[PDB]
Order: sequence, then C-alpha cells, then structure tokens
Amino acid sequence: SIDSSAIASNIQHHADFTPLFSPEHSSPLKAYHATAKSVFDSLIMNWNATYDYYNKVNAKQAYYLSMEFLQGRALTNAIGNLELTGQYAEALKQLGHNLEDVASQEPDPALGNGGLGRLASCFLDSLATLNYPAWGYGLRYRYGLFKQIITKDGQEEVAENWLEMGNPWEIVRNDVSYPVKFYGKVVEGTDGRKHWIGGENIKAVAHDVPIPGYKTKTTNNLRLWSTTVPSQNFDLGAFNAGDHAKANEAHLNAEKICHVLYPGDESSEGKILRLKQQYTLCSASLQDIISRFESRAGDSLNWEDFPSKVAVQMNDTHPTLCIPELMRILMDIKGLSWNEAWSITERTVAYTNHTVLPEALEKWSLDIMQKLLPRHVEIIETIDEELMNNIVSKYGTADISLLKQKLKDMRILDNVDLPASVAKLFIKELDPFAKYDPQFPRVVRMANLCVVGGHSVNGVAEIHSEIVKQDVFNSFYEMWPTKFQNKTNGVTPRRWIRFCNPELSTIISKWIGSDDWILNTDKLAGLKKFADDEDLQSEWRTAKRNNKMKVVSLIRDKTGYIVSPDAMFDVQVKRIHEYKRQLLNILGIVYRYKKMKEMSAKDRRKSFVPRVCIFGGKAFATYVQAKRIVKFITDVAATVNYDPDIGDLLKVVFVPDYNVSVAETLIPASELSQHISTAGMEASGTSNMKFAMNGCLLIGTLDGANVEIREEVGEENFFLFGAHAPEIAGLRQERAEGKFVPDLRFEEVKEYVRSGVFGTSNYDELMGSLEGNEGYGRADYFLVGKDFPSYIECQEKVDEAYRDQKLWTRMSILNTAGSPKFSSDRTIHEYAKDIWDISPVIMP
Amino acid sequence: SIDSSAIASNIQHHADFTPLFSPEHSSPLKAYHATAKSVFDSLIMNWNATYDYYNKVNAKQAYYLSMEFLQGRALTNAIGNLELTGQYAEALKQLGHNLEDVASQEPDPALGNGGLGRLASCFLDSLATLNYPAWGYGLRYRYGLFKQIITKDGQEEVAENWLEMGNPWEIVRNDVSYPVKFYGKVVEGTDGRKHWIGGENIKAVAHDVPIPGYKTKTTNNLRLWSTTVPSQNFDLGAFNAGDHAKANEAHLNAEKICHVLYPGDESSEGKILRLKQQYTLCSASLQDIISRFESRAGDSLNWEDFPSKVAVQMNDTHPTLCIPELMRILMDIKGLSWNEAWSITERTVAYTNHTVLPEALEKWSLDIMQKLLPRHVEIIETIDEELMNNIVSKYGTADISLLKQKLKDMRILDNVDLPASVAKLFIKELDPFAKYDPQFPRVVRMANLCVVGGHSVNGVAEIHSEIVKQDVFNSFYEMWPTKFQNKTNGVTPRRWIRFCNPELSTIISKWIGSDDWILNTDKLAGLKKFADDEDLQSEWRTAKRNNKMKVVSLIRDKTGYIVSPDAMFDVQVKRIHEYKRQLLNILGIVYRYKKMKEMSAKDRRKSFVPRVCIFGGKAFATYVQAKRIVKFITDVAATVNYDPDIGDLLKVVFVPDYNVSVAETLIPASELSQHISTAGMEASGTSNMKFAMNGCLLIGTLDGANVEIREEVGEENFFLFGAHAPEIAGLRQERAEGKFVPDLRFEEVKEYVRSGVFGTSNYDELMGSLEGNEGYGRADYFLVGKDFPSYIECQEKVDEAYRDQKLWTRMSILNTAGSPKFSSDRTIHEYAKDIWDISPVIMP
Ligand SMILES: *Cc1c(COP(=O)(O)O)cnc(C)c1O
Ligand SMILES: *Cc1c(COP(=O)(O)O)cnc(C)c1O
Repeated sequence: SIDSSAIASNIQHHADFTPLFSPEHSSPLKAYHATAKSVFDSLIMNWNATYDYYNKVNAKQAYYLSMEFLQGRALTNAIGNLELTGQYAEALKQLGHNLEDVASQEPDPALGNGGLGRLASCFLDSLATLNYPAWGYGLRYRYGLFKQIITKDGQEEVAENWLEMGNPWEIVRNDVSYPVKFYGKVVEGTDGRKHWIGGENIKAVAHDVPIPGYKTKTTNNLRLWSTTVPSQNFDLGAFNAGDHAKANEAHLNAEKICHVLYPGDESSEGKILRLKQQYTLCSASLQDIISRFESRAGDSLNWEDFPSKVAVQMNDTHPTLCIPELMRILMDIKGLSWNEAWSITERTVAYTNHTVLPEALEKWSLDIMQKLLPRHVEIIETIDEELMNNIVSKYGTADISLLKQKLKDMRILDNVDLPASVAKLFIKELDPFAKYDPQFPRVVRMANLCVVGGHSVNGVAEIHSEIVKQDVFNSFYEMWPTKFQNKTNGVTPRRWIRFCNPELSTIISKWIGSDDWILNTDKLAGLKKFADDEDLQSEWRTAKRNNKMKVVSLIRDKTGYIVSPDAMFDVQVKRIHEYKRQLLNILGIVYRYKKMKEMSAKDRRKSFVPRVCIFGGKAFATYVQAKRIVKFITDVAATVNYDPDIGDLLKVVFVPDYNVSVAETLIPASELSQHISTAGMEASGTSNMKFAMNGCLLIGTLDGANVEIREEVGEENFFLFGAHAPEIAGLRQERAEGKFVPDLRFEEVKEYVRSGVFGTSNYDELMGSLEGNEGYGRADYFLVGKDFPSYIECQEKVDEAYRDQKLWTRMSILNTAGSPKFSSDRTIHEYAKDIWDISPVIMP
Repeated sequence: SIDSSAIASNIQHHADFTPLFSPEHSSPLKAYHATAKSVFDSLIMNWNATYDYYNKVNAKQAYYLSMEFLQGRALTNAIGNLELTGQYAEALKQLGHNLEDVASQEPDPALGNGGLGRLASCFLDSLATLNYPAWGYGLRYRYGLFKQIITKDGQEEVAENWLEMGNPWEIVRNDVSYPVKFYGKVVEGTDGRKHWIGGENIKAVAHDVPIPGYKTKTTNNLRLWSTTVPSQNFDLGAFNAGDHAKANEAHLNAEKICHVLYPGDESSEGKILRLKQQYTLCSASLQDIISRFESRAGDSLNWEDFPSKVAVQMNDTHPTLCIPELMRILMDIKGLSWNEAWSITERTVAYTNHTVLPEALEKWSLDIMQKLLPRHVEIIETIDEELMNNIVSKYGTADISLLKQKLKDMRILDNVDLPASVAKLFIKELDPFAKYDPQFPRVVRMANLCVVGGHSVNGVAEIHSEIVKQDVFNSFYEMWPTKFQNKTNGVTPRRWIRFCNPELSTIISKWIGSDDWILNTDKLAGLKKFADDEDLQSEWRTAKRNNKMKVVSLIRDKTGYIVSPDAMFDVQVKRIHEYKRQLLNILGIVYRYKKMKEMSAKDRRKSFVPRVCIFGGKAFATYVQAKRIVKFITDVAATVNYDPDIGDLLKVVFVPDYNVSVAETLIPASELSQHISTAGMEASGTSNMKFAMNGCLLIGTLDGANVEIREEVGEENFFLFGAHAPEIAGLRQERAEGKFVPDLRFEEVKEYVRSGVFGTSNYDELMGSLEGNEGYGRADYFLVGKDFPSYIECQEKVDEAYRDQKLWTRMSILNTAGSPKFSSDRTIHEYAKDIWDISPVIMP
C-alpha cells in the first residue's frame, strides 16, 4: 500500500506546491529538490513520532557535540534506510528521470572536513539504526572549509555554495532560539550570586537535520546552530549616512561564526572567532539540553537526576567549554552549590581524544579567554585550584620536586601565579616555578580541563588508547585510572557497503544467504569458507571491475584524463600533509616510471603490472609545502599520462575536491589503498576500514587502524612495510648526528626529479625538504627516505600478487570477511554501555 | 465540495509538513504561517494557470515598475478574493484559533512607504480583478524604510523584521537569474558593435508574489528582485587572515541594494547606491521582459512587434533608466539600428508623473552616472543630440534667444558642451551658454529624459495634469501635445471597504440589493436616495461606532492612552512634513484646548463637541523640524489627555508606526479626516479617497484629490477652507515685503506654546519657524498663520454639524455614494485603453 505511483505524485506535488523554480522549467536539479522533499515527508512523520515518544519515556539521552559533521548526500541513504529504493527508482522513470542522475545533483553539505566529522556522522547512523536516544549538536556552516579546484598552479580554494538554494534536509525551528554572550564582566549581586552582564549578545537558532535509522522508524536528530542578531541591530543611521558596512557590522559579527569551518587563527581576530564558535556550540547546546530536562521533569524536578538523564560527549577538545559552561548555568542560573554542580558536571561530561602527540592539544591564551569569557575563567580558576589540592593530598609536600612535576603535567592554567594554598609549599621567597613568568605566555590547556571535567576519557584504537595512558595523560591515569578507556572507531556498513556498493552487496547476500548482514555485520565472517570458490571469485572480480568504470567517468569528467579500467586501481585518499606522506607514494611512482623508461617495451610489461594511481584530498591553504606536493603530483600526471612509451601501463591522477560523494564512487572501485603515515603518527583512520569492507587491499605502516585491521583480516592479506613506532625517535636522532645514509635508489629519484623531466618547475625546494640533518621543514623528519627501500620493495610484492588474480581475489574476499569489527554499530554499543549508560528505546 | 473541514486539514498539513517550529509549539504565529500556506496553495494553482494561458495567447502584457509596493498584509484579502472567508473562519475555530487574531500576527511587508507604492499595489489588485495581463516589477527590500517607535524623545527609527522567518507569500525562482553590471567601460569591437566590459557584476534573482483577483481565477504577479553574488565571490584568503569584513565585501555590495528603501543620499556612497538600485530594477526587469517576448515568439520573431506585445510603465522618474537600457540591449545585444531601436523604445515606454513642483524632479550628477553606467551616458548623449536637432527644426536659428530658452527647458544634460551641430548656431567665439561652466554641476535631468523617451506622459489628477502641461513640461507640451494625458488616481474597494470594513459592507449590500458593488462600484450611487432614511442612518452610525471600538484597542495597546468611542474621531494620517501641515492641525487643537481652559465647565460642553484627535505617519529621519513636530504632538497628548478639567472632551493621540495595517483599522472608524496641505502642493492623495468611501467627512484645502472628491460628493458634504493655489506666490511675496499681519488668535497660540505648559521643552525653535519675513526654514513659507483663522473657523462649522447627527450621517452616506469615481478599477480601464492599449484575457 506504499507504491511507486503514489510517490511519483508526491514528487510532482512538491515540484509544484513547494516550488523553487518556474513551473515550465525542467531540470535534474528541480527533480532533486522535489524528490528530496518527497522523501523528507517520511522523515518528518518518523522524526515527530520519535521526538514525542522520547518525551513520554524520559530515558537517558546521549548528546554528541562535534565541530564537524561530514553528513554527505542524504538522498540515496534516506531512501535506502526507508527501503523505498526500488519504488523511488520507478517513480522517477514515470517522470522522465533517473535516480542516480538525480542523486548526483545533490551538493555535499559543507558541514565537516575529515575523519573527526565523518566519524560523528557514522555514529549518528548507528545510533538511529540501533534505536538509541541520541542527538548530534553542531554549527550550520555556510561556506564550509573550502571547495578544492585544481589548476595548472596546484590547488586553489573556493567557498562552498551548498546553501545557495536552501537545504531540503533541514527544518528551521523559530521557537528554539538561545542567547549567547561575549565579553562583558562579572559582578556579585544582591543575593551573593554571580551575574554575567553587558558585553555582546547574539542568538543561536536551531536547524534540525533528521537522521533516519535503517529498517526502523527511529529517526534521531542533528541540531545545528545558525547565528544571527535581530533586525533591530541594523544601524539605519550608519546606513543612510553612507557607511553601509558599519550599518551591517553587528550582523556580520553574529553571522561570521557560522561562515567558515576552522577559520585561520594566525591573527587575534581568527582566535577570537574560533573561540566564539566553540562557546556558541557549547552554550546553545547545553541551554537546549537543560531546557528539555526541565520540560520533561515537570513538577518532580531534581537536579541530582541530571547525569542519570543526560550524557554529553565532547568530540575532541573543541567542545571543552561545556565543562565550565555547565558549572556556570547550574550555579548562576539554577542556584546549585559548587560541589553539587561539580558532581553533576563530572558525571554528565565525557571526553574522546583523537590526538597521539602531546604537543597537538588545544591551547588558548588566558588573556584572550579572560576578555571574552571572564566568568568561565573564574570557574576554570576554581577547578584548577581544586585539582591542585587533590594532587597535594594524593602525593606530597614531603617530596616537592616530585610535586613540582605532577603539578606541571596536570595544571589547567600554565604559567600562572599559584593559588595561595598551593604556593605556600614552595616558600624559601616563592620559587620561580610558583609565579607568572612574562617571558612566556599564560596558557589554558584544554585537554587537561577535559580530563578533570569528564568521568571517562577514551582513545579511538587499542594502540592509541595505550599511548593516551602512557605518554599523553600519564599522571592523570595514575590518579584516576578508571577514567581511561578505549573505543575503537568504526564506519556504517549501510553508507559504506550497501548503498555505495550495491553490486558487491548483492553478491554478499547471495552467498551468506540473506541481507541481514547489513544490520548484523558479524555474519560477513561466513565468507571465509567461500574465499577459494571459483564462482564467487568470478562475480567478485566482475563487480570490482564494474565499480571501476564509474571512476573512469569521474576521472575523465573532473580531470580530462582517459584511463583504462583493466589496470590496478591504486588509491591514496586523505588530507595533504607531510606526515601522511603522499610524497612517499608519488616518489615511489616516480621510481617505477624511471625504471620503465630505462627498459625495453617487452620488459616493461614483464616487470610491472598496469596501474591507475589515484590521489585525492585537501591541503591546508596556508601550508606551503603541502600545496607544492599537490602541484608536484599534477605535474607528474601531465608528464606520465601523455607518454607514448608508457600508454596504459601507468596513469597518475589527482581527483579534485575529495569529499563523501567522491569517496562513495572511488572506494568501491579500489583494489589497493595506501595508509602510509610515519609509524606512530596516526590514532586510527576510518577510510582504512571502508576500503577493507569493499574488498580493497591495504598497503600501510604498522600505525593506527592498520594494526587492528591486520589482526582481523590476517597478516597474509595485508601489505606491511616500514619502521615501527618504537624505532622512530631513534632514527631521527640518528639523522641529527649524521649517521643516516640513504639508499642509492632514493638519491636516484631525487636527482631524477631535480632533472626537470616534470616541466618548468625543478622542485629543488621540495627535494630539499628531504635533505640536511636538522632544521624546521628539512631533514626528512617523517622518514620518507628511510622507509623508501622497504616501501618500493613492498610494492613489488603487490605486483606479484596482482599477477595471480586468484590469490588477489582470495585476499579481497578475506578483507570483507574480516571487517565486521569495524562496524560503527559495535562501536556505539560500547559507548552506550561503558560510558553513556543508555539503553535503546523502541517504539511499538 | 470545497468545505471548511478540508481547509482545516490543509492548515494542519502545512503546520506539520512545511514546518517552521517545533511540533509541540503552539502559537497564533505558527497558525498564521500554516494558514498563509494553505491559502497559498490556491494562489499557486491559479498563478500557474494564468501564467500558462498568457503564454498560449501571447496578448500584449503591461509591466508596472515602481520602487515601492505597499502590499500590506495578504491573508485577509487573498481569502476574500478567493471567497473562502466564511470557511477559513470556521476551519480556524476547529483548530482552536480565531481568524482575526491569526491575521494580526502577519507582519506588514516593508516593500513600500507612501502613496506612490500603495497606488501601485491597488493597481495590481484592479489589474487582476479585471483580467488584464500585467505584472508589477520591484525590489525585495529586507529592512524597508524603517519601523517607527515613539519614545519620550519623539520618533526613533528601527530596521524592519518582516523577513526574519521568511515570507510565505512568495516563491523563489532559481532558474530566473539575470546579470547586472556596474562601472566598467565601453569598447568598439571587431564588428563595429559596442561592447560594455569589465566593472562589477551581480545577479538579480526573481521572487514572485502572486496577486489574486476578486471573484476570478486570474492571478497576476509581482516579480521582486533580490540581489546577491555567487558563493565563490567570498574571499577565503581574507577570511582566514582575520579580515572577515573584507571576505564579505562583495556580498555586502550586492546585498545592500535590497537592504533599505530610499537610502540616504547626502553622500557620494548613498547616491551611487540609490542609482544601483534603480538600474538593477530596470535592467533585471527589462532582461526578463525581453526573454519572455523571445520565448513566446519562437521562430516567428520580429522586433517591430515588440511594442505591440509589451508596455512598460515608469512610476515616477525612479525607473527612467529603462529608456537607455532598452536602447542598450536592442542595439548592443540584438543588433538593431538606432532608429529601429528608438522607435520600439518610444512606443514601449510611458511615464507617470506625481510631482507638482518643477524643482522636485530627479537630477543626477553626470560624473557619477558616467562612472557607473558609461554606456548609458553615451546613449543619453545621442538622445539629447537628437532632441536638440528636433528643437532646431521645429523653431529657430532665426530667433536664437527664443531657441536658447527652448533648449534650456528641454535639455536632458544641463551645463554640458553642446554637440557640434547645435553649438554652431551660437558662434560670435562660442556663447558662454553653449559651454560647460565649472561654476555649476553637470546634471542629468531624468524627467525630461522620461518625456522624450515615452509615448505618453500623465498626471494623477485633473488639476495636476494641467499643471504638468502648463508649468512643468510646457515646451514639451507645445512640441508633442498628444503625449500628455490625465489618469486620476483611485483605490481598490475590496481592501478599502469590503475587507477593512465588513460591518459597513453588509449595510451597503442590503440597501443597494446586492454585493455586486464590490466589483461594479458605480452601483454605490443608489445610496443617494436613502441618505435621509432614518433606519439606514441608525445602522450606519452603529457601524461607525463599532469600527471605532477597534481603534480604542489600538490606542490603548500602542500608546497606553484610554479614550472614549463616543467622541468625534478626527484623524490626520500622512507623512510628517511642514508642507502637509500637521503643525496647522495641532496648533488648532492647541487653540481649542486654550479656549476650554479659559471657560466654565458648563460652557466647555456648550462650545465644543468631544473629540479624539489622531495623528499618524513617519518623519524623514534627517528632517530635524519634522521630528520636532511629532515630539511636539506627543507632548500635547501627555498634557491634554491627563488634564482633569478636560476629561473625555478632548484627547490627542499619536499612533506609532503608521502602515497599511494601521490604516485598515483607523480609516473605517474615522468621522473626520484632514487633508490640509498648502494649496497647490499636493498632486492627488489616495487616503482621501479611502476615507470618503468609509463615510468619513473631509476637512481640507482646494488641493489635489480634494478638488475632484468635492465635485463628486458635493460641496455641501465637504469642509473647505484656506487660500487657493493661485493666491499662494502672492501671499509669500506679500510676507517677504513686510505686509502680512497675523491674526491675534494666532499670536495667542504661539505665545501659549512658548509658555511651557506642554512640559520642559519650550519650542521657541518650532514657533520661530513661523516668524520673520525671509530665510530658509523660517517665515512661515507654508502659510500656517495665514490659513489659521479660516481653518479654526471651518472647524467650528464641523462641530455645529456633528451636533446634528442627522445631518452628519446624511453627509457620511453621501460621501460613500459619491466615491465610485475613485475606484482604481476605472483608473486601470483608462490606463489599459488610452496608454497600454491592452485587453483583458479571460480563461475559460
Ligand atoms: C572516511 C572519510 C575520511 C576519513 O579518512 P581518514 O583516512 O580516516 O582520515 C575523510 N573524508 C571523507 C570524505 C571520508 O569519507
Ligand atoms: C493610502 C495610504 C497612503 C497614501 O496616503 P496619502 O494621504 O494619499 O499620501 C500612505 N500610507 C498608507 C499605509 C496607506 O494605506
């Protein structure tokens, strides 16, 4: 009773009765907005039912705050989760359209950037699919980070246009507006209570993005804050006098908070904005959560129940301000005591860490924060004093040098005059250590504040979670060992197998017996025994090849290069950074090119398997060397791809504007993917898990997610190379004292690049970053030269394996069979049970 | 088969499936947006049918361009014209709401200001109602002119908020975008043809506001341009470097065009913007009109047919640039010759003039225009050369001093070097007259360009249209007498009787026999014979009184003052200006107050009829004296309203933020309205006509619309006072040479105001503007003192008439009976036949 012909009518209805175009206009885009709105009707029904039932039950609700959400296109996945994928397809034929064609008109929401945000997004899919009561909270970015375009100069950055016609996947909630305050000062009022007055005032308005679960009515929510000020803040006097910018100054201030993701902060103005961004996310979100708690509790309202009804999860340090903000409201607005409020805060908040380096943890100038959020600094000050008295107790006086060290490590406010209580212990008068030294900045360490303020701290992979306990927060682990956990990352198998790779999905559900694996992904393990079946292997290679043909279109379309699908599709797809070592990959390609060119055309075929080597991802605009690296790759592509001696034996391609949509086409087509960061530098990595699910083989270092992926799929089905994490610091110091001697094959490439064969750029600057023994930006800090021989050898093993397409496809199948551990579903279960302490809420 | 219960469902549907609020939220406002969207579904159906049928028929289409459209609230009138007024009322009861209550939640669109715009709006109602194919073109103003608030300092100006939640009465047309260019320069290309290159580029996007006719499916359109630039014009480099305003500079430039109506132009930046505004309206609109002509013509496309398919009407001089812009496109883009293009332009364009003073006609600096629109100045230059050669022919050489005068009067470009052809005739070398004199600015006279460029020029009232021929454009009238016309203004009887005054409307349709008068307003004349019937008079006075009670609410609500409905409701409602003479009214009130206070409480009742004297309207922010006048009135209100000796004998009230919605409540309640501008200063006036329709009696000067209103309703049913137009200049010169001696009663008031009785302001400054014999801002230029005795006497006749509520109500009824001439319907018929040459297009 829910058929294709009624859907076609509702699509038509939306084109005409919620129109964005002239009636006689006929576009795939017009069809998209109509089809999006037809699907949306289902999400609204289900959203309202889910919203209402949660209020009735009043179960504990989890809240995931992130500065990023890589939502990607919604259409294909909403239709998928509703299981109207077959009927929407036909409905669109009736109207003279094609689903796939219409779906490719959807713009990627510019609401995230990399893994941090995509994880959050996968987490929202799993939460809904498994019927957990949970929302995401975030900011509604207009222009995103940037849309990447590739010219003959390298990468250029253009602002995103995804909101130009409005977002059909959201609902504005005009009754949901919260005030957020900047600057001002604090005064103690009549009733001993603190009051934060004056300053600047903006309002955050709610923009809801429903999150439909798979094979369930449960539709959770992503609440997005958009900043503005009321029309009356427009200065007409300024406007009429001619000063049109002044007239618009107040609106610009509010609105710019939601303009760009991670705005550049090499300026006091960029730092203030980045800080306004975070407080707005924290303040608006917490005010809303508090509001919902109150409305549900009704007359029987008790704040001790707050952490048994509310869980707040801080994705990275960006939402750290939740801690003091919660303390702010509980005391200043609700009237709770410090200890009463602190206990509620500590039990409500938890922190997830994605960093492996202790000098990559968010720091802020106290002076800047003190000016913008004076009441929060007061609160932080009190928190840091408590923390220090607890260290005093749990340790010393007796042994002071020890205590000195414990206080450095754990302090929230670094380089500040100690509170009078602690300062005592260092009289002799006071030790230089217990005083502000103007030679250095006064700094607020957000990571330490997150640890102190949350009941749980977790890493994102087994090895990393240990690094977190041993290197990063050691003295904290000593103090509160029970805080520290691990929650290995995962990705949703619905977006990243079922819907991005339908051809593989059919093969999977045939041989396993059902399509239940989409939900109960453990059942993929039943593929192990069929790994050597010849027929499975036939279908499995055909799918891979069919998925590769959609990439041929993408490459032709986006770059102009013509490539053959009968080569090996070798992909490296991640953010452009020296530590990720795209440079190691391209230089390995350069070596093989060189070998080919010093070889007979008979031997070229005998020695190397044909490849299409694909690069993708964004460089931080200001990062000069990263931009030179994408430039370098493009130039190699130009030289290699148009070389008669090579032909289809090797192609190199840089796919521009890598995003969720690109990944969705690229990943299912991939046979080899590269995860080759300097060992010890990666915490996890989620693209790794996506590739393996799609039967792509991994070449990588013993680093981040690769380690656990290798366990699950088997070491025989993974190409491992390079120095391990423990060996690094030693190899660097070895370099510093002149003892490192690079392979002859590595000097060959460097010289061959300095040769000019890749155009009118020489690159002596880039190659120069792999030379010397010391210096910032030089001295091959990320061990490209060191790992080179091991790496180019490992790629010879890949070639030899690809020669036996029996072995290759066997390993491909074993990767999909070993992926179950990396479903975000079991990641969420672990979070739900061991941190948030929430249960599923199933509607009847 | 279109019943109240289905409508209630559709209202509900829109609340839930085109939502702007949380689902559990319950507001009159929420009900409004839902009810608006339910009505809108009907407008869409009818809009699309009307749009499609016009394309089929390809009849000549009229296009009304204005910088203003005072649309007012749409809800009550759309529901009215659809005749679902009874069923929407019940549908809203079912949902626990009240139509009137819901309607009062609609914000007034800030798309206009005064009469200019309201006329345009009435014109759109009449065009639809009478089935004429016609659109309005305008700009989509965000903040409007300003929302007026009254404090203890006078008026203050706040930006309007009408778009904060979006406009339910519009449809964005994303496929309708047109490029508009600013600055740049001209170059003659390969093919002798001119090309306008470089400069700045913005895009105007179409926002359609359907205009439903009354008792007809015909739903015409108001196309509104909103300016923007594509996201990519956002400078990320600037944003990340910290310079967030610079990053937003390009967007601000585009968007500010649509920010404020009539932005202040005492700055080169305000003048450039005002000029960008007008060109954008002209360019975008003409590009669209041209596009529609082409798509309809198909293969059989002939540009000679353009003026037989297209009429462009310029409301005032603001759209003057249509003339050269049309010439631009026809030659530069379509390839027509000058004469071929000129003939098409002259036959397509027509001009309506609303000005009575020849020094109130829009002038622009040539230098500013030459910089912004260089190609348009070239075209204007050529037009002005033609014009001058035609004057040469039609006159002189022989008589040069004569020719000198004819060229001054008619020139488009004033104070410019004459073209070589004309310059000859003044050799002796060249006369100073035929040269640019840097002592004065170089000026472009837009009015003269409108006259030259249009086939018809019309005034807006019989007397004014004559002034236009005799004083304003005399030498043009001599040259082309057939151009000059009259089209007396009118107002729609649907918004301004039927829907604003339902209680009167019932009485009208009873005694006339039907409600057909709403359409065929001529049938109101049948009320003359019932003027003296006692029963009609009973119902008629009851309605007036019932309508007055809604004003009591408005006054209480907006000012706090408590007033009795059993007094005379005496209203002056128009823009605050010295020439309109609110000051004359208030000073007359001040005189009566003074008399009351020097009188016994028995006599106070014997001498004066109780009144509620209501003022309303906006002062130009920068106009110091106008603002002091509203301040002065408020202070009188404060003193008078709280005086025990007075009580309900006299109240004075300044209703803040006068707009369409205020008028709709105020007008039907009004018994006396004032139209007292210095004689000869007003061209027409439409509020005058509204009042008379609602049975309000007029006190006014022999000026503008009053003259014709007095003819139609009868001199016995109109309170005339003051000096007539011909006597003015003489009375002013009389003042200049010391010969004017004011009434003793006028010095009494002035002194009594200088007395301080009205608070801690003395007003010696304001009273000082009525004193002296010469000087800007002084010397009683608008004859307040002169007309005073005549005026306060005329008000004594009003009192004596109001005493006999038989006579008063007789005259009231005769005003409604005499109003038929002032229906915008017959105004439109005249425009349709004698200018646009269009016919109605009725769908089957
Ligand atoms: C999965 C995914 C990522 C994360 O990639 P890592 O290699 O884990 O950093 C980034 N971007 C997009 C578009 C993705 O789909
Ligand atoms: C009718 C009307 C006007 C025009 O009034 P005039 O006295 O003709 O200038 C102005 N404003 C509003 C809101 C109106 O309804």
